[PDB]
Amino acid sequence: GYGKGYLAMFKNKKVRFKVVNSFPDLKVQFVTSFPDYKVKISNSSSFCEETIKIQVVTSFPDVKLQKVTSFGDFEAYID
Repeated sequence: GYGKGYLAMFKNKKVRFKVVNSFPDLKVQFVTSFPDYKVKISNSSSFCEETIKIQVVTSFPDVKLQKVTSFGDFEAYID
């Protein structure tokens, strides 16, 4: 579906990550180093620009994301 550069649209924005097991928009692997993007996980569902379905994987993701508590590329509320 989406590519590695899709999330770049949401720089300093907030999206909603919908966890799925089949037909995701993005296969996502969570890392602690060398990500494609740094993401700040939100506790609020407010002000989400868009719903993106993500499947958590351990190999061959579409994007690698690093959870951070500050200075993220974008925000995400996990559903």
